[PDB]
Amino acid sequence: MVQSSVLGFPRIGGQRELKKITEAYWSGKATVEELLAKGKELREHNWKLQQKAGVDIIPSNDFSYYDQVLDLSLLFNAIPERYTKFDLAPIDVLFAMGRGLQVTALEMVKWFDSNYHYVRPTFSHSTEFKLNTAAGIKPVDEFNEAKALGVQTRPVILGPVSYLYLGKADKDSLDLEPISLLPKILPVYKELLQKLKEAGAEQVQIDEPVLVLDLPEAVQSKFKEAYDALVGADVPELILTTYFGDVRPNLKAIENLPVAGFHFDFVRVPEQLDEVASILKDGQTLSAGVVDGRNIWKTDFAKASAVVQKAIEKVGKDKVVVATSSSLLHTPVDLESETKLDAVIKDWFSFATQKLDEVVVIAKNVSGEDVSKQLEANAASIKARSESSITNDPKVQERLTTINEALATRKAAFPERLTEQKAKYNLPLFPTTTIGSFPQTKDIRINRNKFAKGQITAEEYEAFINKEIETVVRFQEEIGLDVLVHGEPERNDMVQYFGEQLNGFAFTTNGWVQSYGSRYVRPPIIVGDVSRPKAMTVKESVYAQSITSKPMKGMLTGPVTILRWSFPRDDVSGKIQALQLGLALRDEVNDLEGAGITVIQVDEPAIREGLPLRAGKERSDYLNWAAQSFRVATSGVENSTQIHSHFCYSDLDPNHIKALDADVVSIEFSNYIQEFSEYPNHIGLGLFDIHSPRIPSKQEFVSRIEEILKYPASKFWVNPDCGLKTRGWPEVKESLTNMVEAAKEFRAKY
Ligand SMILES: CN1c2c(nc(N)[nH]c2=O)NC[C@@H]1CNc1ccc(C(=O)N[C@@H](CCC(=O)O)C(=O)O)cc1
Ligand code: MET
Ligand SMILES: [Zn+2]
Repeated sequence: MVQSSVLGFPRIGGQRELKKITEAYWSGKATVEELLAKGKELREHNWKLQQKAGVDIIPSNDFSYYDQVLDLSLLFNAIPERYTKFDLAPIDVLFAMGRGLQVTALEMVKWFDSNYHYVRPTFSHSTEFKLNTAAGIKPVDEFNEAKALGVQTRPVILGPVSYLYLGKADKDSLDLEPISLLPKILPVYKELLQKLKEAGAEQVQIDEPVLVLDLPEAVQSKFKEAYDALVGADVPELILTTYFGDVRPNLKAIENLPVAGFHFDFVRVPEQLDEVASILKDGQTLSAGVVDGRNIWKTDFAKASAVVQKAIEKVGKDKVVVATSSSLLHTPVDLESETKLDAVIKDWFSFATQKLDEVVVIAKNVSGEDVSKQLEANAASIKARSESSITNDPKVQERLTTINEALATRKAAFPERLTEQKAKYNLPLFPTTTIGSFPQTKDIRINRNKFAKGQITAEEYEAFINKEIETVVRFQEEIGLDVLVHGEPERNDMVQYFGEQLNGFAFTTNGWVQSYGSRYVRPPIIVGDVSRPKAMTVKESVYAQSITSKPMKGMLTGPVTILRWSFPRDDVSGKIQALQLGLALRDEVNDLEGAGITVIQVDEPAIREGLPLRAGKERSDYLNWAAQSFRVATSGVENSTQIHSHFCYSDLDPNHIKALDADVVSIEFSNYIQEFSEYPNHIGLGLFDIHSPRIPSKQEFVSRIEEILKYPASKFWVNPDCGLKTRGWPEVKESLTNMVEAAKEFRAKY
């Protein structure tokens, strides 16, 4: 009979219990031991959930108070000195490294192309790798905890190659190649596996996801070295686990490994099956990832089963395992918590708890068990979705056909646009602006709330918001910034604010996923053809513009970001989703401009995140369609309308930037500048860091603009890295005057 397997379970709790206890711990409200007690409770409950569902292979060590990579960093001693001389207990060294100390946290990084973030493994020349008993041995201890409940588990750890390859050298050891520490770390993994074996762990899931990445040959040889060194009689069997993409270009690196088996992701790349199956040795098992670990759609049991059967056919039923494609970390906990969803819609979904039942049902179906009831219920749910008008919008379909060159091209090229814009706005050289969001007051939320419970009227809350915009615009004026923003006080998440106002979307009350730390998101879901029925942002920008003579930036989140930070449709391409969004946002841009908001900025903070993980056709089509969707949203406007675009990734492919043809591009950027020397359009290389205090001076700033001018001055805007939502009013006062005053100097040197 075919076994079922789960690669990881989200640990936040059905009621966000993990957030509340960890936050209460950090803020003094809860003891360390009450923190450990909620932990056990969460693990117990999640193990029990999986046992009761009937999952055969059940993970342990997937739990974490913060980040699983960090947990491994704590466990192997990759713990820089600075964190060590504050007498912090190791759990508190944990929290120091992740979320800093009144010392900066270690770097947060995007975990592949998910919207989960991990803590960078950081390594020095001095780093000595060892297990530490007295800190407890997390994977061993949690494996023992589950065994005592009568639940045998499979520890999950990130393998050595991936762990090293994703870490970076610390400041003090700049010249180090992390890959090179491989001899130094294998012994420690060995010893950990020895101790997991002693405890009674028979199998271990060893994550090597960097196999789905373009790897240098020199890095590929390291799998044979690493795994030759780990496998043995004194250790558990190893299931080398990959997810999120296609391992075929690295197939040679793993075709003669002494591991007991492999896992691959056949949701994201079903087509790799045949090749990866072909290299299985006698005895090695194949874990077939066929229940999506990253999206929330009810699995098609017939198609998933046919994927598993294709593997059975190549390899034999006793050597295949039905699996989630990745850890379920990236999905919400429990659909049954959703109180507001239409039952028709809810019938399309499965969250992490429902996905447990899916891998069990799928395993049974391919085992030969009659599960024809479930298959029929499932087939009925799938058939209903693919017919619903909630997904069939004939107007949007027709509008898609109208997409062409003209529709993604401005009426004139930038040099001609600049003339009409200099006349219309007559901005001074070194124009000063900001990215959109400012610090926010307590009256805000209470006012939002009162209007939500019906306490104040729409024509009470609308005035509370305009006063807050008025406060924000008045401040900028006296400060003397040239192009202004409204502060975004009417706004929640920069995506949900748009999703709620767009057809084709649904929202959850409890669909929470961990983004980083104790900090969670509740992404919108795209269920169908998207359109914009009416004005989303116009009223607030029209009000801010009516109160001042200065040009007011309207403010949009771009189509790629709305797509990437939502759960997408899996029955249509990302691309098609992005272009529907481009067209809906086009209507918004047009209404904005129509209302006299003729400066408009578009934020695409998720452009890099959606980048296909391998270079190739998929990567360059993405850049073409990512750019194309942006241009479809912004190209209907007059030559005197000024289009801005903001980015948070500093290493953003210059050519993608040029491909947008924004009048102005603002980019986080505290050489490369030269790529734009002969590109006409204007650019504000973000001159300073939005994520900390320390208000820089005239010459802090000043040195910058000369150092950047070492790029022509006719094209330079002065602005920070991002919005200031994450800061306070005092530190914002000076920064911005110091910023402006700095600009005024150059400006008044011509
Ligand atoms: C700008 N970022 C961002 C994103 N993804 C989304 N969807 N939204 C974002 O703002 N990815 C990159 C980064 C992630 N950072 C964050 C930062 C804060 C919160 C946050 O404010 N979380 C709150 C609840 C949010 C709410 O109530 O709407 C929390 O306390 O968990 C989420 C993600
Ligand atoms: C995260 S991108 C910038 C978004 C928005 N304009 C802000 O200033 O907050
Ligand atoms: Zn930004």
